[PDB]
Amino acid sequence: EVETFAFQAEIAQLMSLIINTFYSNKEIFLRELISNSSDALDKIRYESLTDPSKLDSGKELHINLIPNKQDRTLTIVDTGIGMTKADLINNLGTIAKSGTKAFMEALQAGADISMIGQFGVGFYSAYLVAEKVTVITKHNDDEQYAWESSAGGSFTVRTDTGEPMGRGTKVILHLKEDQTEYLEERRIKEIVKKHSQFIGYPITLFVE
Ligand SMILES: CC(C)c1cc(-c2noc(NC(=O)C3CC3)c2-c2ccc(CN3CCOCC3)cc2)c(O)cc1O
Repeated sequence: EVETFAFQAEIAQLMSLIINTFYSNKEIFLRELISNSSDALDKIRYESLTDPSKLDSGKELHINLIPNKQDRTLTIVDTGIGMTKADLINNLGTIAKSGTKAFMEALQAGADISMIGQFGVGFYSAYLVAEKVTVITKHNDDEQYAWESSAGGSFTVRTDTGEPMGRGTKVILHLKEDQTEYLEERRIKEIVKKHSQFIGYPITLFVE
């Protein structure tokens, strides 16, 4: 059973802007996703300070970057707190309506797309490079779910029957045909070094 939902209008508008605006500095998507993973990792770590059993679903806190040139996907995996079904539906655990409004207002005033993270909606920068994004997630005591959208105003949510994750979130970027540079080891390394040097969890770049 797959449920299909409409994005709030403001979010659909932001996604369209991201997809259709000319902007060459697309590499910022990766910093935003790694930042999100870091925040989710902070949260499970904090909760584990008073309830160690929350780590029964996995003690290692890290981020993996997995390029697949055959499938044309870049996958970012973390072992953070994970999202519930409600989190996914409610704009991936974010106050995206108010964030997206302010961001589009700032862009009107002369801000640039790279500042998206300041408005709490950095996730949507994924659409700079991806034609479709799948988010697979698992929170303690809830089921594993898959969220997916190719923009166009809607997203789906379903119970995921793929490889079980202990706990955390996997973001699978199905890259646009002209954005395969983000599957190359040296390019990814460059971006991580430039934008994510002070992330406090191990980031492992898989090779093929
Ligand atoms: C799909 C995006 C949004 C995403 C979410 C999570 C995640 N898993 O559990 C979570 N649940 C959370 O509560 C974690 C934040 C602690 C999150 C999460 C949700 C929203 C944000 C965006 N923030 C939200 C607030 O404003 C700044 C950006 C970051 C991570 C993640 O680990 C990686 C990601 O790329």
